[PDB]
Amino acid sequence: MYSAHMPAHLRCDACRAVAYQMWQNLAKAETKLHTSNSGGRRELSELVYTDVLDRSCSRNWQDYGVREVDQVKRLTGPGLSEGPEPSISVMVTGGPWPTRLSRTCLHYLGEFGEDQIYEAHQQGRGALEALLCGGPQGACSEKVSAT
Repeated sequence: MYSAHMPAHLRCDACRAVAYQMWQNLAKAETKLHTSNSGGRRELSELVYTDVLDRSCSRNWQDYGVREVDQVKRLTGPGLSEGPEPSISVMVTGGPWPTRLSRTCLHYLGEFGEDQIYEAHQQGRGALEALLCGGPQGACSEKVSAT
């Protein structure tokens, strides 16, 4: 409970949480600023998408928490369920989790860059998640790379 790092089994969940909140914050800014709809997209200027992304990591992360599911700890919250869940779940929020999620969020900005993240956002929520979390070495990779 003392580490500021995200536990290893939770890195995929954390990555999906970050991708979801980056997408939400950019979409809300496109709406708030009445961004023009040209060519099927609403495109923020570079200063604005950079500011929105950089500040998204400073959000209140009290909507994410840790629960036990089939005897293993998992992180959940907005965006991490494909639909509503049939059964109640009890999760613990706060404590170390906001510091851990904000750290993960800020490090993804530096790893991929705001320009590249915004371009993936324009292709959709799924493309943003694929950029940050997918492919042979992402936190959500489904490939057992040969070693």
